[PDB]
Formats: sequence, C-alpha cells, structure tokens
Amino acid sequence: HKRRLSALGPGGLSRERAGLEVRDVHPSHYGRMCPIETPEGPNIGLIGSL
DNA sequence: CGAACCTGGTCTTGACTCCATTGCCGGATTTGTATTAGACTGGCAGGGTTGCCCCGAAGCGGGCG
Repeated sequence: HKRRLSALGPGGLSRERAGLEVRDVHPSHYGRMCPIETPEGPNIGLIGSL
C-alpha cells in the first residue's frame, strides 16, 4: 500500500474522465512501473506500483 | 322437622388522607429592540483537460431591390 502509484486524486484525472489510452502500458514503463500489478476492478492502469 | 350457627359474600356509611389543580404572586431568565458621531465608499480568484451525439445559435460568404 506504500510504493503505490495512483493516477487519480485531486489534481488528477477521475475514472469517468479517464480515457482508454492512459490505462495502457507505454514502453517507458520498463523499469519504472510494473506492467503486471494493478487492481482488476474498474481501476486497471490508474493505480500501479513502483 | 326444627334450632342455632358461622360464614359465602353484598352493600353501604362515615370518617380520614392524599393529592392534583388552579390561583396568585413575586423574582429570575429570556428574547426582542434600540443605540452607539473622527473617517472609513465598487467582492475574491478560482478552476480546467472524455468522448460522442443532437440541436440550436451566431456568423460569414453569397448574391440582390
């Protein structure tokens, strides 16, 4: 629950404002953010981990 | 077969107690209203990034009495 990257919050995009393109894995994530671990609900890609 | 009983209540009567229920009556408190004389004179201030769809509004190029 620490080391968690969360792209939603005040100043950040909400889930209804969330497009499909922010939730993908850009190839700059390699070594900076894990492509595997993300919550499988309606938050897939908005919440990650370092 | 009758006498006398004592006991199931049935009901009343009177005397006494207690207790609510207004009734003043005065003080406490509670709520409303008014009044303060130097001068003072035009707001903060924030967010906001989806996408698609339907429709209505404003405008610009096109011709015309």
